[PDB]
Amino acid sequence: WWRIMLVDTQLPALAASISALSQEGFDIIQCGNAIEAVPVAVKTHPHLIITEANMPKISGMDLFNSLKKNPQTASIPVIALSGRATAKEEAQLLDMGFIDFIAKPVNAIRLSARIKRVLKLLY
Repeated sequence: WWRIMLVDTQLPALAASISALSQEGFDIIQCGNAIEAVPVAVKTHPHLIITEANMPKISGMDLFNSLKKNPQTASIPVIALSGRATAKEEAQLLDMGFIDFIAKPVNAIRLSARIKRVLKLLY
């Protein structure tokens, strides 16, 4: 029973990947922006969080920092998904504490394995 929260401003584009994960046994909690993501994370306690890195208004880094402010969510691992994925962006997010970084477009096989590796390591 693995709860996985996914935060992205264009969830429809990930519909394909998300469907494949459900089949994998992941319980996907979908959020369209950082505003709803924080309160939802605090009450649903996902085992892992996947967030788009560059979101308007509130970014993935902003979400990461907000999650660190609540003891309930401060230790939940966070994976960044980015449509830019410059070497500098990847390094900055990893240096910040993101548990992993995945460049879009998202590949369900790659995403699934990345999620599992982190879950195996932390749980």
